[PDB]
Amino acid sequence: TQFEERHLKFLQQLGKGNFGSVEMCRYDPLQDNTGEVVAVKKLQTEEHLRDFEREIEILKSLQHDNIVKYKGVCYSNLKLIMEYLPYGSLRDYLQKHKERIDHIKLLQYTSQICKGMEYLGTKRYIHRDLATRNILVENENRVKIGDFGLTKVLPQDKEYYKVKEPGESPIFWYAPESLTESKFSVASDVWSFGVVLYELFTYIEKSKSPPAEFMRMIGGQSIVTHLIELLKNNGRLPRPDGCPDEIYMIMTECWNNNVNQRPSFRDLALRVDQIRDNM
Amino acid sequence: TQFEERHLKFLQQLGKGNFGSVEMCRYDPLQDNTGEVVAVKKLQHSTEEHLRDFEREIEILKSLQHDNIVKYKGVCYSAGRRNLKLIMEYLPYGSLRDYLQKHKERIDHIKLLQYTSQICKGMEYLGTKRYIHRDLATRNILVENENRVKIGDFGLTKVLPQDKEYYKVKESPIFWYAPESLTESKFSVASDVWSFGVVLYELFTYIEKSKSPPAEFMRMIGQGQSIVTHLIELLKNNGRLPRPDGCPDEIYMIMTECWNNNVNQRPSFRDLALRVDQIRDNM
Ligand SMILES: Cc1cc(Nc2ncc(C)c(N3CC(O)(C4CC4)C3)n2)sn1
Ligand SMILES: Cc1cc(Nc2ncc(C)c(N3CC(O)(C4CC4)C3)n2)sn1
Repeated sequence: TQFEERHLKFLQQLGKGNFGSVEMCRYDPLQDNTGEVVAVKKLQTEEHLRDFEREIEILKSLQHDNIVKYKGVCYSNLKLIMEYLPYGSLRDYLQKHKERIDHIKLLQYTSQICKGMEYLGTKRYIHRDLATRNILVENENRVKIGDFGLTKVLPQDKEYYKVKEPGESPIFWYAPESLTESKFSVASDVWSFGVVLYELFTYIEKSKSPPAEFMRMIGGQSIVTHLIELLKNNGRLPRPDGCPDEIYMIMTECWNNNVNQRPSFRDLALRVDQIRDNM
Repeated sequence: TQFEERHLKFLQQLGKGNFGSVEMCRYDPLQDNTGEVVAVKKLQHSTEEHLRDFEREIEILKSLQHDNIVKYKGVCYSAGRRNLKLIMEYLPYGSLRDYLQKHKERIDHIKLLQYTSQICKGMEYLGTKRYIHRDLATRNILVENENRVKIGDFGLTKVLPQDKEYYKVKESPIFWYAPESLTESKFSVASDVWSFGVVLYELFTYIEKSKSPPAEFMRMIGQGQSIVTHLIELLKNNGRLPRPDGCPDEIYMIMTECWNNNVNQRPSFRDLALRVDQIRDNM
């Protein structure tokens, strides 16, 4: 399905980053306000352009209930057209609607994230950026992974990917081996999933955020250096208040220093599903 | 048991109020560091009027015999029967407020509901004596062990008149008070139930200071009038504390029913016990 620029009508900025923006647009070839609302990602380097071309093809290759839908591309620079999900990021949804979201609902979302991550796994894709800000809410009962800007394809013969990036990284979501050796794997995605579970069960309360807690535990060396040393000494995020024992246990296993001792996404889905039924 | 002052050995201050102090002492008649540790309540700078209230507080506690009520052990007079002290069992884990702040990472919703159940049973028992607590707050509940809490102070507790279901009191914990307590100083079993709703709120927020009843009410209040005036008006307009993060639906519903403006629409402590117990089993 082709998208002409001339019919792409700017409605609102959804987000602006470094090197990228996302906009709500109406695709309106009949110019009567009837056309479909879509999300449009675009660049705001040759290196960022390369990453974006690869990001488009990664998303185009994904078809899953819990992955934001690829719709197409729009050229003049390149724009990536996606389905618009009206409730926005899980991060913002949960801050807004937390008084109406119980533990059962959190475990529903958790399950769906695990299924999307399991599917990424089958393509040998490493997300690298698993955070509630990168998950989207389609409705009360469905979330989707909604950004693939850092996603890498494993080499054919290796279980990890080493990255040379000099930009800001979401370090308070990163596995120790990601921080020390820039090694990214399914196991570093599982570490990051543990931090997502933490975000959900703290209800995105600012005073309990991963950066708040890590900086409190840290107190002339970079924050990265202090964080590696703290994780090496088995410093961890604390149990969220009222977090069920089996959910805290899942988080602590995700945060094993040893990549090879972290759970599989298939196992996580099963264990989350069982906690949810048990409740 | 009579307790002689000469054998009561001060170990540590447990707490200090406007008119009172509580101390950990060893009762050591054998003066070999072997005697039993007890909690001792005394008046700070006694009036005759505070002394009268304290004598009534003593008789209230002496009349209570219940697994979830701190044990009365006896009284201690200074020389010449000048100064009354109330001797209680010492509960080593202290206030629920402090225990939960300390040990929250090891206390799940099941445990909170066990404590909640036990508070309801103590309150049901108070009810049968026609006693109104007036001060139901996690700072006034004590932790004997991981599986047992007790109501642990009766310093504001009143006996109902013979012919009425409320007592009218001629600083107060206003952020735990029922609207009719704030406007008319009317205290009843229903105003105790309102306060219990706030205890449930305290427990399910895990005593987090940014979510405390005073923090939330003051945020809702934002003013050329007393805080009490702003609070009455807020509660009249159905302002309420918000649902604690991850509070089960049926526990938030219990909280909201305890905070009905109409005294006659608030649940009974017998019903609250049943409902809390059932949520706990269902979990
Ligand atoms: C209120 C609201 C609605 C939004 N919808 C929407 N729909 C699709 C996408 C791809 C999208 N994005 C990508 C985004 O940068 C972050 C998830 C990664 C926001 N947002 S956003 N806010
Ligand atoms: C660490 C610790 C242990 C405590 N134990 C204890 N044992 C009995 C009583 C009566 C008591 N009190 C009365 C108190 O003023 C408030 C609850 C009403 C503390 N404390 S206290 N702290």
